[PDB]
Amino acid sequence: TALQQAFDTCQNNKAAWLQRKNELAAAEQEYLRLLSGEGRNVSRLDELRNIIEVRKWQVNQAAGRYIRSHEAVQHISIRDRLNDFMQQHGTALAAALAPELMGYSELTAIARNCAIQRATDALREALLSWLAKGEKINYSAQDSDILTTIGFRPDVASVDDSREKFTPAQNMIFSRKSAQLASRQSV
Amino acid sequence: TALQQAFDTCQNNKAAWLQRKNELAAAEQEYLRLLSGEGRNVSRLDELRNIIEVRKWQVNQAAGRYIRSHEAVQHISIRDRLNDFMQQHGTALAAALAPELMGYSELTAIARNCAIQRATDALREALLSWLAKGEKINYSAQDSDILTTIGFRPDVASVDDSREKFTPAQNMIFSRKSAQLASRQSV
Repeated sequence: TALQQAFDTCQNNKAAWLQRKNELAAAEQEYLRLLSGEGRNVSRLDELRNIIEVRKWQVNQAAGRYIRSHEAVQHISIRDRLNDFMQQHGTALAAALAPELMGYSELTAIARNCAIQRATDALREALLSWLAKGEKINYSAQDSDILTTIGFRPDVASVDDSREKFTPAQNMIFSRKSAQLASRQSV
Repeated sequence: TALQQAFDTCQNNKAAWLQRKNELAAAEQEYLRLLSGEGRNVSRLDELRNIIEVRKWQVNQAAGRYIRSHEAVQHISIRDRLNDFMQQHGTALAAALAPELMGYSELTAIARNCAIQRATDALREALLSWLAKGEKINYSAQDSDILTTIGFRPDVASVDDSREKFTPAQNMIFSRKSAQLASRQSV
């Protein structure tokens, strides 16, 4: 059920990110409408600037969380598909890559990890040969639906909103401002 | 036919290493027998010591060449078995690994490498799992006899005799010594 929980967590993260962008855009458009108005309302303009910038920070945080969740679910799907395919064809890969992986026993696990490296370079060569052959690759039909829903990569809007970085001090003052925003809107 | 060529190269290299080591053993035995005798043979002792040194250098070079040939033939066997198994199960590999390798041909070199590293380390955890549960490993059916002949690892007499790390100047002066010794034994 790990795949299902990863998938629906990614789904609700996507929904939350869309909602964050929705009221960010709404706040921006009504703020520029207020700017176009004849009313001075200097305090109104300042606190709208505060609202829109904290909403931008919240949108960035939501986009980062969604990107992390998408990466996590993609990694989990890769792990499960590689694992059950590996169980399906363990003997084939074993026979193919044995001359360095034979006789694992224990060997202090220090000669064996460098042997694993000396086998994974060969696996990298295998993938290079496959990819130079250049056939068409499709998703695994066992769990292709969830991967198609989440897509190959996060949307361009997410990465565009996650370009800039924030210092820890900025992060915690932003969290405090978000908490005060929630407190004031609750009342 | 490259695998057979590598196998016969390894065979003749190890035969040359064996003949070098037995010649060195005979030379050292003759030197110690002469030393045990009462004959002065000061110049004879010096030239026998020179023969011992050049035979030791030749044994080291032969052991290094045999180790290199064994590594080369093992790598060739890895490549051949890998190619056969991968032509067998390319579709299965693609289905298992797809969620992280789509559209590589249009990706730039940076994206190329970043995708290759993720493929390699995903295969890394896959191999760690296989090696963790760890069943009994055997040779590939097609090339079992060659692996039996060459062995999983080179003999300890090869590895312990290649730990001198002679400098290049030592290498070429010893080559000159071997050349002049061959010239004078021919006469």
